[PDB]
Amino acid sequence: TQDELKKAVGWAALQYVQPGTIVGVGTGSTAAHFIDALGTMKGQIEGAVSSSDASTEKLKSLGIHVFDLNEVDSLGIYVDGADEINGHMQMIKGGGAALTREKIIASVAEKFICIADASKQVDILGKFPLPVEVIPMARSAVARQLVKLGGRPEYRQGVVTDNGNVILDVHGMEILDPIAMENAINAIPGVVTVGLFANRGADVALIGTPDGVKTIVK
Amino acid sequence: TQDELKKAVGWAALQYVQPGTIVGVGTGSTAAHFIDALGTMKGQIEGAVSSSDASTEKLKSLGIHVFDLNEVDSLGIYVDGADEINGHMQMIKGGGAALTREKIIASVAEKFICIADASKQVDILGKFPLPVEVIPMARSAVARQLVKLGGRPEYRQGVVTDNGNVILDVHGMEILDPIAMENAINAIPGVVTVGLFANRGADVALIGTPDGVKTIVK
Repeated sequence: TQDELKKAVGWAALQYVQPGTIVGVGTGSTAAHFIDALGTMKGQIEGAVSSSDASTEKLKSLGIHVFDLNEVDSLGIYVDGADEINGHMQMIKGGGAALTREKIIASVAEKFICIADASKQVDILGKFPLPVEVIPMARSAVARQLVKLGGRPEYRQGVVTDNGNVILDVHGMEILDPIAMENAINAIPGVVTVGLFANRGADVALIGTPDGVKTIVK
Repeated sequence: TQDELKKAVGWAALQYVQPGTIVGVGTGSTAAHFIDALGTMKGQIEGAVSSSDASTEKLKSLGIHVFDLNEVDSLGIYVDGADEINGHMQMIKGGGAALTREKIIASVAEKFICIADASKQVDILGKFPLPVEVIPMARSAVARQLVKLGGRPEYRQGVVTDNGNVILDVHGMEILDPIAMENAINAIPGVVTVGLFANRGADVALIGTPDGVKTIVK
C-alpha cells in the first residue's frame, strides 16, 4: 500500500492503548507510524517494550521509556505486522530479523493488534516460507523432520539470530491446521522458535484500504 | 557404593555397541563409566557423537574420534543417564544443564539406552526439579507461565548453558501426564528445551541394583 494508508493504520492502533499501561511495540513502516502516534500519548503510558533496535531508538527519540521485558509483568497490547495472517487470525512471522523477540513479547501482551498490510491476508498459511529458529548443531536433524512434516527447509544463508542461532525457512507447506503444525514443530528438539503465531494469534487486525482502516476482531 | 552400580550399567551398555558404528554418548557421572567402557573398543568403533564438551574431552583422551552431529544423518544408539525415569520409560533430564544437546542427539538416535542406578526409578516424575532452558530475555515471562502450569520455577543462579541460556528448575510438580506437560512447556515462547523426554523416551533401560543390572525394554 502507500505510506498514507500505513500512517492511517498506525494511528488507528492508538485507540487500543490504555492509559497507565506499558505498550508492546513492533517493527516496520506501519509500526513506525504507530510510534509517532504513541508519542502523543507519552503522558498516558508508563513506557514501552520494543521488538527492535530501530523501534527502540525511535521510541527514545520521542521521550518514551523503553523497558526490558524482564522488568515488566504485563503489556496491554503488542502492535506489529506479519508476513501472513489468515481468516482465523493466525499468522506467520519472522521473515525479518527478530522472530524470537517478537513471539516472546507477544506472549506477554494481553492483546495482539496486527497492523500488517492488506497484501498479507491469506486463506491458507504457507505461501510465505515459515521461519524456524534452530540451534546450529541441530540444523540437519531439524531439517530432516521438517521434510517429514511436508516442508522444504532452506537454510537462510549468512544470517544469524540475536541468540546466535540459524534460520530454516520452510517452503511448500499448505498449513491447514496452524495450531497442530506449530505444536509439531515446537516438539522438535533443536527448534528454538517457529514463526507460527497460532496458539496465540492476533486479537484485532487493522487493514488499510482506499475507503479507510478496516477493523477485524477475533 | 552407588558408584559401583553406575559402573555396572555403564559397562553393561557396551553389549549394545556394535563394531564399526558411531555411538551417541551422554553426559554425567554414569555416562562417564560408559565412556571408560567405550575406551576398550576404541580401535573397533568408527567414533562417537558427544552431548557435552566434558564427554568429548574424555572420549578424545581415550583415542575415540568425535563427530559433529551434522556429520551424520542417523545414529544407531544413544547411551545416557537420567535424573528420573518412570514406568513408561519417560525421563527428566538436565540436572547437569546439558539437556539441549542431549535431547537433540536423542532425537537422531534410533535407540535410546538409559543407564542409571536404582535411585533414578520413580512412579511419578517431578520430585527431581524439572529443568527448563530459556532465552534470557524471556525468563520472567516463562516463569509466570510455569507457575500457571502448577510449578514453582527456581532460577538456577550462576549457571548458563552452552547456548548462552539460563535454566529454570521447576519444583513441586507431580507430572501425571509427561507428554502433555512436555507439550505445554514446549509451547511457551522463550523456552528452548524442557527436560522432559516423554514424546521420545528410553527404548532400553539398564538399572544398576545390588542383585545385578536389570534390563527394561520398551
